[PDB]
Amino acid sequence: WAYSKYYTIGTLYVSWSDGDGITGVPQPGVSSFMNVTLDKCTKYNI
Amino acid sequence: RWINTGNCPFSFGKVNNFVKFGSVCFSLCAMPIVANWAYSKYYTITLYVSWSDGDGITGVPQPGVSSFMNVTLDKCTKYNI
Repeated sequence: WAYSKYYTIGTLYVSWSDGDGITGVPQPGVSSFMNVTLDKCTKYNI
Repeated sequence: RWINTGNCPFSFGKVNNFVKFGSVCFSLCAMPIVANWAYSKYYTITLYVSWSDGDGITGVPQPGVSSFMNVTLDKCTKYNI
């Protein structure tokens, strides 16, 4: 409230293993996307 | 011949020395309690808190609109200004 009071209305707990096979994706059966732009300075996740 | 700070980012008691938080709540960080036999055996018998940093609540050593100024000049003070 008003950056003046805080109330922990609950808690979410996460457990995680390191490794792969789970990744974030910006959107939800084969073949990778590869949107690549040349010449423009570009943030990448290659 | 019979309150360790543990992992908390502050020590109990000392919290009365004008430390500030954004919020804090208590339940029964790890603030273990121990009883000791002649410093020779130790048995725990635990406090927990949650906090958010910031300001709005302050620990004070002793206790509605005004403010005082306990000031002491020309001598080596421990100030908290």
